Amino acid sequence: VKCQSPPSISNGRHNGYEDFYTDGSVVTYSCNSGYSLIGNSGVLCSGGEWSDPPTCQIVKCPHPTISNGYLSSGFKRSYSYNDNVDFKCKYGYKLSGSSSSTCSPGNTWKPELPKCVR
Repeated sequence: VKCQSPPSISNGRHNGYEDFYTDGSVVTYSCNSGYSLIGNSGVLCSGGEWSDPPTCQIVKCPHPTISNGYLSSGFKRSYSYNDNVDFKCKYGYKLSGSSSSTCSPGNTWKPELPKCVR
Protein backbone atom coordinates (compact mmCIF):
# COMPACT_ATOMS: atom_id res chain seq x y z
CA VAL A 1 0.00 0.00 0.00
CA LYS A 2 1.38 3.46 -0.89
CA CYS A 3 1.30 6.50 1.44
CA GLN A 4 -0.22 9.77 0.17
CA SER A 5 -0.03 13.11 2.00
CA PRO A 6 -1.06 12.67 5.63
CA PRO A 7 -4.38 13.93 6.97
CA SER A 8 -4.66 17.20 8.92
CA ILE A 9 -4.15 17.35 12.71
CA SER A 10 -4.96 19.35 15.80
CA ASN A 11 -5.06 22.84 14.22
CA GLY A 12 -1.90 22.17 12.19
CA ARG A 13 -0.80 21.50 8.59
CA HIS A 14 1.30 18.73 7.06
CA ASN A 15 3.25 17.81 3.90
CA GLY A 16 6.38 19.82 3.03
CA TYR A 17 7.02 19.57 -0.72
CA GLU A 18 5.61 16.21 -1.88
CA ASP A 19 2.37 14.20 -2.06
CA PHE A 20 3.17 10.47 -1.83
CA TYR A 21 5.39 8.64 0.70
CA THR A 22 4.73 4.86 0.35
CA ASP A 23 6.43 3.61 3.56
CA GLY A 24 9.38 4.39 5.85
CA SER A 25 8.52 8.06 5.28
CA VAL A 26 7.72 10.88 7.69
CA VAL A 27 5.84 14.18 7.69
CA THR A 28 6.66 17.20 9.80
CA TYR A 29 3.15 18.35 10.68
CA SER A 30 2.95 22.17 10.65
CA CYS A 31 1.07 24.06 13.39
CA ASN A 32 -1.00 27.28 13.32
CA SER A 33 1.05 30.49 13.60
CA GLY A 34 2.17 30.38 17.26
CA TYR A 35 1.33 26.70 17.88
CA SER A 36 4.16 24.44 19.12
CA LEU A 37 4.63 21.09 17.36
CA ILE A 38 4.78 18.50 20.17
CA GLY A 39 5.45 14.79 19.56
CA ASN A 40 7.86 13.35 16.97
CA SER A 41 8.67 16.21 14.56
CA GLY A 42 7.49 14.09 11.61
CA VAL A 43 4.71 11.51 11.12
CA LEU A 44 5.78 8.03 9.99
CA CYS A 45 3.99 6.28 7.13
CA SER A 46 5.09 2.64 7.29
CA GLY A 47 2.80 0.39 5.22
CA GLY A 48 0.22 2.75 3.67
CA GLU A 49 -0.59 3.76 7.27
CA TRP A 50 0.67 6.96 8.94
CA SER A 51 1.76 6.50 12.58
CA ASP A 52 3.28 8.57 15.41
CA PRO A 53 1.67 11.92 14.68
CA PRO A 54 2.85 14.95 16.64
CA THR A 55 0.59 17.71 17.99
CA CYS A 56 0.16 21.38 17.11
CA GLN A 57 -0.92 23.09 20.31
CA ILE A 58 0.14 26.22 22.22
CA VAL A 59 3.02 26.08 24.70
CA LYS A 60 3.15 29.49 26.30
CA CYS A 61 4.30 28.63 29.84
CA PRO A 62 3.54 30.78 32.87
CA HIS A 63 6.74 31.73 34.71
CA PRO A 64 9.67 29.63 35.85
CA THR A 65 9.36 30.86 39.44
CA ILE A 66 10.49 29.03 42.59
CA SER A 67 11.13 29.43 46.34
CA ASN A 68 14.38 31.42 46.72
CA GLY A 69 15.88 29.42 43.82
CA TYR A 70 14.83 31.27 40.65
CA LEU A 71 16.32 30.25 37.35
CA SER A 72 19.08 32.93 37.30
CA SER A 73 20.09 31.78 33.79
CA GLY A 74 17.60 33.37 31.37
CA PHE A 75 13.95 34.27 32.08
CA LYS A 76 11.40 36.18 29.97
CA ARG A 77 7.89 37.68 30.13
CA SER A 78 6.66 34.58 28.29
CA TYR A 79 8.06 31.26 27.00
CA SER A 80 7.13 28.56 24.45
CA TYR A 81 7.98 24.79 24.42
CA ASN A 82 11.58 25.88 25.22
CA ASP A 83 13.52 28.57 27.09
CA ASN A 84 15.35 26.10 29.35
CA VAL A 85 15.83 28.16 32.54
CA ASP A 86 18.42 26.74 34.98
CA PHE A 87 17.27 27.08 38.60
CA LYS A 88 19.74 28.67 41.01
CA CYS A 89 18.94 27.97 44.67
CA LYS A 90 19.21 31.21 46.68
CA TYR A 91 21.70 30.19 49.42
CA GLY A 92 22.30 27.20 51.73
CA TYR A 93 19.28 25.63 50.01
CA LYS A 94 18.78 22.68 47.61
CA LEU A 95 16.37 22.71 44.64
CA SER A 96 13.85 19.97 45.47
CA GLY A 97 12.61 19.03 41.99
CA SER A 98 14.79 20.04 39.02
CA SER A 99 17.67 22.54 38.68
CA SER A 100 16.93 22.99 34.96
CA SER A 101 13.52 23.36 33.28
CA THR A 102 12.23 24.61 29.96
CA CYS A 103 8.88 26.08 28.95
CA SER A 104 7.42 22.72 27.86
CA PRO A 105 4.85 22.24 25.13
CA GLY A 106 2.06 21.97 27.72
CA ASN A 107 2.14 25.63 28.80
CA THR A 108 4.31 25.11 31.90
CA TRP A 109 7.85 24.72 33.23
CA LYS A 110 9.03 21.12 32.77
CA PRO A 111 10.28 19.37 34.54
CA GLU A 112 8.37 20.61 37.62
CA LEU A 113 9.92 23.80 39.04
CA PRO A 114 12.56 23.15 41.68
CA LYS A 115 11.98 24.16 45.33
CA CYS A 116 15.01 25.72 47.06
CA VAL A 117 14.81 23.78 50.32
CA ARG A 118 17.12 23.35 53.28
